[PDB]
Amino acid sequence: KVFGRCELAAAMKRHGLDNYRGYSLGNWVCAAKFESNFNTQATNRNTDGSTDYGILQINSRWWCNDGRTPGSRNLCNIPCSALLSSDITASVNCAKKIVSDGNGMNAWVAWRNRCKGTDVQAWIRGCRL
Ligand SMILES: [Cl-]
Ligand SMILES: [Cl-]
Ligand code: NA
Repeated sequence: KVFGRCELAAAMKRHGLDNYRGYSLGNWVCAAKFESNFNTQATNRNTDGSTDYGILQINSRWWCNDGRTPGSRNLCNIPCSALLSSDITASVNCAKKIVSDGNGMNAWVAWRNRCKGTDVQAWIRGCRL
C-alpha cells in the first residue's frame, strides 16, 4: 500500500505516534516519506547483508527476523514480512521500541538527514486529524 500523506498521518495518530517520546506527528510522516515514499512494501538491502522493511524501513540486523541475517537479533519479535502489511500496526509497535532505546529518531538516517531541524509540521498541514 502507498499511503496518502494525510491518510498516513491519520493512521499514525490513531496508533499513538503523535507526541510519542516527544516526537510530534510531522516527524513520523517526514521519516516515512523519505524512508519508503509512504510505500508499505518498500525493502532495501544493506551492505552488511541485513534488509530494511516497510514504511519505516526497520532493519533485520536488530528488529525483526527474515531468516537470512545471520547473527542478527529480533527485538520486536516479529517476522520482517509483517512490516510490509497494509496494516501499519506492526511497524508502529516496533518503531515505538526503536525510538525508546535511547537514540530517539536518530535511528532513522533519513530522519536525521532530511527531517531533523526542519519545520516538520509542514507534513501534517491541511490534514483532518
Ligand atoms: Cl508536527
Ligand atoms: Cl539520508
Ligand atoms: Na533479525
